[PDB]
Amino acid sequence: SKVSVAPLHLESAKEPPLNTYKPKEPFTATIVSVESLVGPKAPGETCHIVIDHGGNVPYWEGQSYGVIPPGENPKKPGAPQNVRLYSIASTRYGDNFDGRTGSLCVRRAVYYDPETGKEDPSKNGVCSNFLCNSKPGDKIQLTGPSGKIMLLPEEDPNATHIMIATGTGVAPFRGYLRRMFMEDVPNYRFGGLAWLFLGVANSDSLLYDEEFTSYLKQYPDNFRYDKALSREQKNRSGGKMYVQDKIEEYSDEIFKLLDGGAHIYFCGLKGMMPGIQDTLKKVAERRGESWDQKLAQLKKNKQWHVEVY
Ligand SMILES: Cc1cc2nc3c(=O)[nH]c(=O)nc-3n(C[C@H](O)[C@H](O)[C@H](O)COP(=O)(O)OP(=O)(O)OC[C@H]3O[C@@H](n4cnc5c(N)ncnc54)[C@H](O)[C@@H]3O)c2cc1C
Repeated sequence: SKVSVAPLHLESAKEPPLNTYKPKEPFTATIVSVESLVGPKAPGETCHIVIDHGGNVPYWEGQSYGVIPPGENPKKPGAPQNVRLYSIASTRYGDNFDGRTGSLCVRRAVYYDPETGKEDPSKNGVCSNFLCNSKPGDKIQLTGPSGKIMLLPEEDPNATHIMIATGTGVAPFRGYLRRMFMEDVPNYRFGGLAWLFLGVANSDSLLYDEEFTSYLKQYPDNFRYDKALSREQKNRSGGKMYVQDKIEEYSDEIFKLLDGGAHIYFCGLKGMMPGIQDTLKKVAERRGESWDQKLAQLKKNKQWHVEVY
């Protein structure tokens, strides 16, 4: 049974909030918790950050928060750092089910000399390390929310949603899936098919795996979940197993769902897309279809949702 969430007045707004806080006057939020999401064999750290916004910075699932890390802009003396955007990984109610917190899924950007491996603090990512280094009680300059590309289409509560993530691109889908399956939201009762595909480097790099696996047991007729591990698995051609390769294992089912009106979403680092497009083109060709024409139709019908970075 679904978890009680409050306050239900978060369902009343008819439009998503946008730019509630702007960079010149951010909202000063407070860190609740920071935890690593990954095990010792992961190539780098990805963290889950819970942020208390006090109900002052509400959002809809699929939106992003901006964070302004501390310090001066190196390219602009006397001026703050540029905003960095992070897909919100929580529902509008947040991980405490109270409408006061939101969560981020943050990959630490670390520099290594391509020959020696030697680090250099001046070359680390500023905001990602700032966030993953944070501790309860620390203050965060929050902006936004922003973005509409990844809003969840709720007009059809029995729609099909095919969610394609790599790494931190899982973030919006954690929010979608909690709203679909975990939370007691009386005005959104999902009875369609949600299908999550997740590509990461290895088993230790999985993100929220226990949560997603539990949906298989709770909603076996409404949720599917497939994973790819690039460094621990190979595709049928004997390249590294990427999220495009798991899609190909379900070629027929996927194309049938798209033809029936399914939404398909892509999120994560933009390098994921070339290989996905290559696979989809080849799958279409094997079926005797033109991927160009299919993609044009999916775009025209508003079924195709991409937020990569
Ligand atoms: C819509 C959207 C959603 C996003 N969602 C997420 C998300 O959920 N999770 C997430 O982790 N990220 C996400 N991102 C990316 C995020 O916004 C940041 O770009 C990212 O976290 C890195 O920012 P940073 O401040 O750490 O790096 P920056 O300080 O901006 O540095 C960028 C890169 O340059 C490198 N670098 C800096 N100086 C040098 C140098 N001299 N030589 C070589 N390399 C150098 C850094 O190591 C880093 O790898 C999203 C982006 C967008 C647009």
